[PDB]
Amino acid sequence: GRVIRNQRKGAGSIFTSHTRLRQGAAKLRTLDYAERHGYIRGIVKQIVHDSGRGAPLAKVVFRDPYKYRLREEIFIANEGVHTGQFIYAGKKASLNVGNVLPLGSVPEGTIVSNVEEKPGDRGALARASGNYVIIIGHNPDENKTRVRLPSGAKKVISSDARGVIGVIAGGGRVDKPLLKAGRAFHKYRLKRNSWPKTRGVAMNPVDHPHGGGNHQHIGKASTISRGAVSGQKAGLIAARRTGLLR
RNA sequence: AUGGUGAACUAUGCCUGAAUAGGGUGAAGCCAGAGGAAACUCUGGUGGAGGCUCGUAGCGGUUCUGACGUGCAAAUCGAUCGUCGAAUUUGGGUAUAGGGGCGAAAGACUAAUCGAACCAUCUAGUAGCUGGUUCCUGCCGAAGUUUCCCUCAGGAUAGCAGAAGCUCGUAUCAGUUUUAUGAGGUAAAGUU
RNA sequence: GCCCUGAAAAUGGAUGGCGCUCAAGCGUGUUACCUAUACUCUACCGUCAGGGUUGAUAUGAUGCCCUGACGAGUAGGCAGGCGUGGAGGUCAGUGACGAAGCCUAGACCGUAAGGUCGGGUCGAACGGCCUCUAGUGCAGAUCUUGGUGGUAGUAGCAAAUAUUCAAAUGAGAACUUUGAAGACUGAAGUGGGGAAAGGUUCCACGUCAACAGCAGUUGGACGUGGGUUAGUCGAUCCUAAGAGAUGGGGAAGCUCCGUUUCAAAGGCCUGAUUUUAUGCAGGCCACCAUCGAAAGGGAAUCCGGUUAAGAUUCCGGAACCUGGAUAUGGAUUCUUCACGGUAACGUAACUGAAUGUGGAGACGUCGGCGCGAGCCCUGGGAGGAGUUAUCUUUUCUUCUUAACAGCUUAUCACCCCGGAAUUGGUUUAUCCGGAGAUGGGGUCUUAUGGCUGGAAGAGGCCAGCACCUUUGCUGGCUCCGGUGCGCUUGUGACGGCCCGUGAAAAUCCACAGGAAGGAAUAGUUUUCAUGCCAGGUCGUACUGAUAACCGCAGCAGGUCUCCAAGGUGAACAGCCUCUAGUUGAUAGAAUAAUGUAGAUAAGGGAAGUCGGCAAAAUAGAUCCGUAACUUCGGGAUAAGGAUUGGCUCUAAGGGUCGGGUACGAUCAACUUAGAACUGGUACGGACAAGGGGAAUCUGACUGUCUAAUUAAAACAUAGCAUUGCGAUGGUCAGAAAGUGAUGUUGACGCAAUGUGAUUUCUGCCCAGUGCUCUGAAUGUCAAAGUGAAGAAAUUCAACCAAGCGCGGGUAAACGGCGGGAGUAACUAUGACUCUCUUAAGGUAGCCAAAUGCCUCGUCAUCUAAUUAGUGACGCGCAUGAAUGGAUUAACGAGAUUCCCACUGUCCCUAUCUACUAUCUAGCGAAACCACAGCCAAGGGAACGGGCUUGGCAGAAUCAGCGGGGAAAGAAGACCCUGUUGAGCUUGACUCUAGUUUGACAUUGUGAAGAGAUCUUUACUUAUUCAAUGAAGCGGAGCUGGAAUUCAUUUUCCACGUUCUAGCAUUCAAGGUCCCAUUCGGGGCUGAUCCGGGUUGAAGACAUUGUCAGGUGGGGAGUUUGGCUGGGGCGGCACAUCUGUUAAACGAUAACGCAGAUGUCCUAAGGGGGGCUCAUGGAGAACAGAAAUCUCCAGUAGAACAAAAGGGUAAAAGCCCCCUUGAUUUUGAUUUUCAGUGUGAAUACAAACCAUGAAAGUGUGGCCUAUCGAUCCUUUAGUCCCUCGGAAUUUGAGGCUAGAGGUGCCAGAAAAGUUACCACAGGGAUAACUGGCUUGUGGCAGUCAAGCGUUCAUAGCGACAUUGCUUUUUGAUUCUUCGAUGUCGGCUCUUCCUAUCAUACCGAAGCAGAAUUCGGUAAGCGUUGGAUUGUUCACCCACUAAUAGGGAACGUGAGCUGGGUUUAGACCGUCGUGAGACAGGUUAGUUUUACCCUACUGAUGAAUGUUACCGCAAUAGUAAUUGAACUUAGUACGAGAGGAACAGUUCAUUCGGAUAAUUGGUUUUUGCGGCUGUCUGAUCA
Repeated sequence: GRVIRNQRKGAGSIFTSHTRLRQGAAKLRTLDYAERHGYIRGIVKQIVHDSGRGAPLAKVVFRDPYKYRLREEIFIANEGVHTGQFIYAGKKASLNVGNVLPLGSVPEGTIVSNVEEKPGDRGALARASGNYVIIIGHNPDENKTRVRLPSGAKKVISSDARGVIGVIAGGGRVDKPLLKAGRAFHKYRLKRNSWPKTRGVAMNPVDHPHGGGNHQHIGKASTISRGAVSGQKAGLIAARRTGLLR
């Protein structure tokens, strides 16, 4: 047979990311003395649009502790920040939108975003627009914290893991019908070559497992085992249930 | 099967450039007037939006089932037609290479090659199948049948045939009758 | 007996032909005669057999002779010879006095292959014989290479409008050169330049062999030369998307990863030196190769002139940049590092290191608005040219101003003053103001414009003088203005759009900071001026295409880009012109057919056709007017109507401008509306330029795709929904990896799918298959470990993960949605109860729908007529719900139906225009070809050009033509075979990458808790992950203080920064103390101390390696029987048995017929004994049609395991009694047969046994069937053989005899599929024509049982029998698969008769009229349509009639392409799937004639020359049918009704002409009219 279309994204030739207009990797600040023993203040210089992403970025400019200069970094902008805002970062900072605190330093029921999985990864969870995690509880001994991931999963992380207060800007984005194949063309030119999607039904027995036949139909179950093997996997993969919800 | 060569055509993404008369329709936004309690609705303007529309260059390639069909042309020529501001058109740079690539999907495209490219070797690949097989004359001269075979377009085996002769030569034979003596159960007859 | 009738088939026509009649016919008899390769006799050749002959003194003993007989021959075999290239010998061979070779209707020998000689050409080598050896003999192979024919002086050299006269050159001119004309490209060019590419094509001179598909004096050719000049233009430099070293890391390795990565990765700024230069000095800065753009970024150049060919490069002049050196003037300095203005900021200058920050480089698109530049238009003036018959203050042309430099200028931005309601300012576009608007006054940038310098001395245009030359010289003028919705490009300020916000870097500058360095008897500054020196390397020519590039080429194709004049007009459309450029494409004469491209048609108006295909009609603008429907956006140019030229006028729309603190004037526009007049009613006058409407199927839309047969209803899309995934991850890659894509990512994300906008809904089903599980059990489970037995190998027994097993969920997962029953007031409908299927029974909806076989469904409507269309109906072969179901406005080069308008599609053709064809000069192929080219019939491979019999036939040809040459194109794509393949699918057979588990190793330290090992959990240092220019870890401290003190602190928290877009750097200021004060340096602290674990997470688990189970079409390799009246299904004729087919020994076939076999039996085997069966008759309680008992008769009518046939009576049967011969060793024989195997049997022998008194009998079944190799496993036997250095015990291997199985039965281990297909072949074999048969089909006789008022034959025929038919359907499989082009229609010719009409006849139960049946008869006719691809059919209307057929089911180098029948796509059923179809639907490349004949037309040599007038052999032959008036309301007739011969006037179909008239046509461009444009207008 042939090598199918999803097996063909691994070698990553024309499928790589379209990286040109991107302002940079949006991260939080390296974890250092000043931030874990106290706070350090920047100001947000301009909040700007990043290509390929859905949410704006902010550029806050800190002062390097050990050398005379400025250093400016790329934060995914929480909703409500504004240029000219002081952004405080560190253990002793205060609870306000945009300030990055450790999670142990905030009461339960606090709404933070761009939170870290492990301390010093410079952010992981809830970076898409409109997302947030809630802090639902603490474990002050063998220090952990109980947070609610934007999907609704409940994860338990370290209490030295930082996160920035508030909701990520760009909420409401998918409320608007996209309305034409052109606007979906301008969406994925800045992301990657995924589009448009030929139904595996509509291709030949070589192109796909769903291909062939004098009618268009799958012919065998569209749910595939998690223990399937490379290229067998197309369709709903290792689903526990299927079909419209009620 | 192995080891090599190709994105100058074409496929799709990226980088950086360039290219596109004139018309029709007249969306938000905005201005004056008219009505009325109101929310608002009605008239005249203003503006100039859209994968809107007619149509040139451009890109295509619907119909004639036209011309041509040892052509101008291994895909062209004429009339007609689709679209013509965006999922557009295109130059160069660039990335993806053969059981791979790329595909808005036709098994399409990948240098006139694509249901597995191109080039050399393994390779004088294998063929129970088609075609061919080169001078004379003399003596002899068949077979399409038995048995067995994944045997039925083929082989082994026996038969028919040629050649080499060998021991011998009055002689045992014979696609024949006669006498003698068995077996038969078809034709007629109606058990013989 | 003969003859006739019965007796009819298609090109013309065959006793073989002519022809034959007291035969040349038929039946028979006697004779004569003809002639085969056979017969007889003879000669000769060879073959075979039988014999004769060895004596010197010859030449053969493979020899000579004698005698006889015999002679076909493919595949095949053998014997004997001929020929070729080399080797050994010999002829002391031949030969320049001519070897070899070649040509030779010259000669000789040989049966032949071949040999010998003569003559001619020719020039250096070569033969005969006894032998050796081999790349040794050609007619084919769609054979290889090479050469050449016929075709043929033929096909053609026809797009892009087009040429002509003269002169010059020359040997030669349609083509070269100049002039003169005529045209064209028309500035989106046929111009003026470049990019890629070429490479010298550029230019000059010479030359014309070849090339330029004609010519050539010309050339992009040929020979010889010459030509490309740079500090500024490019490259070079920078980076983009990417490529790629180093360090490291994999890899047997070629090499791979990665690009700042686990790295000790480097050279600077000057202070310290005045032994000398650079030691030592503090500080720094961590970006850490390189490559990557002639279109992006970027230091700087312009004008004029110049060459045969180069120029932003050379010349002359005028500038500028960069790198470097220093000198002069100015400026500054005593207030050491300038002043002014309130401010915006100003200026000739006017210090500045490390370090840091900011700007530039630096960016999308569209829309209008403003301002510029060039172009366009245009008035006054100064010149030159063209027109002037007349008019024209006229028409055309020259009046130009570079880089650079200095000075002034403007939107936007900004400052000051003042402080706004009575809110004002304000843009085309409504934004602005107490966060300070309008107003008054200023700053600023300088794209841009303005004046001055460049710079008039240049350039241009005029005139005037000299003159082989060289040529100059000489004057003049080179000026002042207007306008815009104009066009092109630049720019600025605004606006729109995005789930799209639209590069990087080198490079340069500014600012912050304050390192340092320097005024006073004098010290700086190269960012002010001026001056000085150097500016390298490679590119530079020319085309950029209807001949310089690529397409084999001098190819109508392909190929990125700039500039862009006037008119018409909306216009960069079309048409026409100015500047520049060509005039190249073979030509000349004629005007046949058929063509190709372009026009027109009387009347009708799709009647043509699969179908309105194709053409026509419409068209621009202005005013009037617009429907259903709709998602309210549209539909809409809906549909439809009215005007439009010319001239002369009227009206409305703008500007600049002066008013002491209402009006006047002038300038300049293309816009609209109105009114009179005007004419052959013409006016978007040419050009350019929608046809429209009522519905249906289908996809929402824009968009995309099979380049070169499909543009679609297919793919895509938005929208909808589902699924995995929280990074120690989801999906994927890699051979590996210190490895990679999504990811510069984080659920509003990434990945995997299915549906397809909107509206409206998405029913029931979890049994199957699949996926999943917070679920549970004690089933199965490998490796390791474990326990036992053994001397050990080893055997076994338990235990075990994951996986399956179990149970749960799951349908917008794959998918399914039946059967059997009941039950509502005539029949009947059937809401419901009941239950059988390992699940549920098709819900809403929709339908003969693209899904409905039957089927041309039934009903209505459309139409004169409808297999079409639409509306309804629905037990729907086989509709139906994200397999998505219904409905839908707008859209569509999609499929279909109807209507209006229009038409040559048609009736029904005709005419016309250019280019061909045709003829001529030059040039000049190819396809194809066995040999060829006249027919009829026959036979024959079943359709001959040749053969046999006839007809016939006269040189040589020209243009047409499409009948034939089963014409050419291609070792049939269809079907089938081969032990040939490939693509794809699966639960096929055999494995595999990956993944999920267990064990051992990495792997150390030790605690808890359950189980007779496991679950927790600690340790850190291995191992793993993560971050950072490895900065603030761990421990103790001091200060407060939450704290609340039960002795005193028991303990944790703390411990410099939160109104604000300011600022944070130099060992740190301060504080203190040192050193030898000397300017400054070294300490401590400021800033607590100790350990140098860089900081977090994880941790003996992950990971890693090696084994092990499981999972694994994601992938690989392979297979997917045989015979067969094609193949498939079935069957077993595949191993067997009986009867028959079988024709009296045996043998004998078919998918012939009737059946059977894969078992059954310790007796049904073996021996022995006694007895008699089936059945009938006659008797006996219950007792019956039969129980049981008894006697007779009883040849087998019973039984004998089973199929059938044989066999059997004191038995072979029935019943008893005893027994295991159904045993052991092995050889011979028969049967099927090779006299092999297996199976079954026969007869003995050697033992040992059963039975019987005994003879005897028995080696399974009374007889004919009931069965199996090698290899492997196993058992018995002897207790034998071997384990090979010698022994013992296990183990293993042998010999002999059994079993376990191959049914495809002489014995592989094996699923589909192809409509994407492939190869080698097959007419050994299908579909398709033909051939034969005729079952049928369809047609014609014979007897007449019988219908008909009686009446068998007016008119029939049943029962049946006898025939014919090749337009039925079949059967066979003879020709064709190295191809006979397949349906139907259109077109056109011809033949048959089986007569539909017409002619003439016979008949009736015929009065007439009418009709009917037959007779001769094929002369002549036979139609227009609706529905359908339709043949067929059936309807409508006409007709005298609307008969049946043949000709390769006539006819595709004649058409068409509707149908079947590829590849694309949709549906229904079916299959797990790829895929399949008694199917429906849509889209789909139709090649060649010039050859030979034939046909149709056209010439023609020889008939002594030549002319005119004829004859007529043979051939062809044509007219047709109807109606009206009359006869006549007569005849016949009660009447109703109602004819005919003759005569006459017109008509239908056909045919031949012809053109007076009518019509069509029009290049008479004959005359007139009209448009745009050009010639200056009138005119032409």
